[PDB]
Amino acid sequence: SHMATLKVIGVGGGGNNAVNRMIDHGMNNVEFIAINTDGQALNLSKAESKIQIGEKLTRGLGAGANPEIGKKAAEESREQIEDAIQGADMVFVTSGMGGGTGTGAAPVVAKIAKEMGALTVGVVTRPFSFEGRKRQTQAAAGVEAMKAAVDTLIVIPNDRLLDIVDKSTPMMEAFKEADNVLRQGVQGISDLIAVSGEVNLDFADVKTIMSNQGSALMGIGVSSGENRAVEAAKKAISSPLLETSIVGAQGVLMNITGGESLSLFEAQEAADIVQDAADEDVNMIFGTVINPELQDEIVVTVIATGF
Ligand SMILES: Nc1nc2c(ncn2[C@@H]2O[C@H](COP(=O)(O)OP(=O)(O)O)[C@@H](O)[C@H]2O)c(=O)[nH]1
Ligand SMILES: [K+]
Repeated sequence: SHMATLKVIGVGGGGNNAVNRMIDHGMNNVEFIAINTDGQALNLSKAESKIQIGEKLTRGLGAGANPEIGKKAAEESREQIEDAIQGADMVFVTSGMGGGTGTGAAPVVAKIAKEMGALTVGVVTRPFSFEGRKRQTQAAAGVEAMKAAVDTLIVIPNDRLLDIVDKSTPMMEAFKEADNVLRQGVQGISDLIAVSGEVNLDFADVKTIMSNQGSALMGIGVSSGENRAVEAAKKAISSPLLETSIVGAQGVLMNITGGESLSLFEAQEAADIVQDAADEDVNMIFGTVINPELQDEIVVTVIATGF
């Protein structure tokens, strides 16, 4: 009966990069919106919906690292941003904090989306330490503004990308690894909404776990063979890229997809991995999907909140 309208919105350079790479990767049933002050970057966006903000302010340039320009640009294009969001049931706002457009404009976009009734998730990066202390301080203020404007917020410190590269990894490949946090969180929700589960979870459970919560973790894990349930759950909660780990979570939506071999015992093992790692008494919302096209693969999806 109900089919949730999901929109992913990139705000600023880094956010629009993410959107372009997610669109290249292929993702259906999601509307993408690109928002920027910088008209040069926007002309190259792959998104179906493009909103140039603050053209009277910047004359079509970026914000020159000034968050106040990004914020005033978003406020002045409020109506345009509302028109783009209208109809959304859920909005993901992604941006790199520390510059001028994303720092300043991404919390305004998030606010508008929450004010229109949408479940609003932010997925933002913090700058590398090598970008300097001022960039980090501006980013921190952006992160705080984002937290005040979203239902849930996922922060990716870009320094963590230095933990997963070797000395030759291309920068673009490291950036794709961070893109995965948003992409797989969105796909997980889209999949949860679209399939009926044998123990069914739907968009109302997502709203319950995510609405007005603060920090979150969104993770997916796939494994096969022996101990697949424990291994997939461990993968779902363990990302080296997250500021907010699973430790401390007090609400968890956990969906397990498997073939007809999916055992009750391994569903409990998987739930216990999450609960034990949270180190809290977790209020779990537990789902199960039987996909017979799967043989030996099991997929664990986790959304964690209540920190
Ligand atoms: N992970 C990642 N970080 C980015 C990317 N682009 C920019 N950043 C980071 O985002 C911050 C803000 O840059 P940018 O989004 O281009 O600035 P803005 O357009 O003024 O908001 C930078 O300081 C970098 O830390 C990207 O594609 N991926
Ligand atoms: K469902």
